[PDB]
Amino acid sequence: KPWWEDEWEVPRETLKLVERLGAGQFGEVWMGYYNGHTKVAVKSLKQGSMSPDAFLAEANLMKQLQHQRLVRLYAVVTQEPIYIITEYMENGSLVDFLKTPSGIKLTINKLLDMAAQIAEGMAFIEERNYIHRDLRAANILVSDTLSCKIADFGLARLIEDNEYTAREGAKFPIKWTAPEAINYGTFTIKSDVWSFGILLTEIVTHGRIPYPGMTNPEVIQNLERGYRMVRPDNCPEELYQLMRLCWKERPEDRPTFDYLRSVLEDFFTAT
Ligand SMILES: COc1cc(Nc2nc(N[C@@H]3CCCC[C@@H]3N)n3nc(-c4cccc(O)c4)nc3c2C(N)=O)cc(OC)c1
Repeated sequence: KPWWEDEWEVPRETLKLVERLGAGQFGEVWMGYYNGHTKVAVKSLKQGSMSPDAFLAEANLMKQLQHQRLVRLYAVVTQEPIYIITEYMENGSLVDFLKTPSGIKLTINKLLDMAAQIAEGMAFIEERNYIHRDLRAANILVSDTLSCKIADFGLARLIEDNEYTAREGAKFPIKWTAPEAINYGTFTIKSDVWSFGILLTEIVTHGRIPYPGMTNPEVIQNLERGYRMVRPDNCPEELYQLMRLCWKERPEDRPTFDYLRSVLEDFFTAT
């Protein structure tokens, strides 16, 4: 649909960039206001750093993935500089939040609460036949009411035939990414389920890097022996055995996200 008919297209005048939250190779992320009053986040594409089509493809995918537990597309500005405008999350990234004075005070109960919110969001993506491919606490955003939403759909894909295969020269964080995806470039909703397992260690350890003390190839060697991540400090055994389910050798043996959600809601109301 063309910009002059696109319901998501907004005039650049409607936007006011106030505070810069982040800067990178491909652009910036700002806190701003839309029409004066509505706090928004504005993702800024650095002219030349990457194709506008590639940049905008994320927005188009978000048009299709609307849910309360997913960070919502607000608008676009499709003339340079290109903007993707989104729902603003006041407490920022989960990995950061968990380290603040407030994050630090969270009881294990509230931790399992958030973990369930994240699983509920992924359960939506699962039913829509999408995958995320970058599921990790840095890509979970937290709201002013200590609410969690999925974000960063740059790598997300619609899955026609069960499986997305990437180029054999493509790279992924080895600690968050399922063996089959690292090894064969084959991604599935069950690959996200594996990432979810890792994300759980990040929650219970308040944002610590997974596999304490291990390099990437040590992590690969161990997994192949049949070992999984060592029990994190202060991790309920129930939660750890749930991470274990997420890390099963065969993708199809890994639980669904709806299952993971129901289980986490039980742990939550038990504590
Ligand atoms: C400084 O960290 C704060 C961030 C935020 N808020 C946000 N930060 C980010 N990116 C950050 C990059 C560097 C630090 C880590 C963050 N992730 N994204 N990024 C998005 C976003 C991601 C992918 C696609 C898209 O369209 C938007 N939305 C957001 C977003 C939001 N929707 O509010 C709020 C704060 O207040 C206390 C502190």
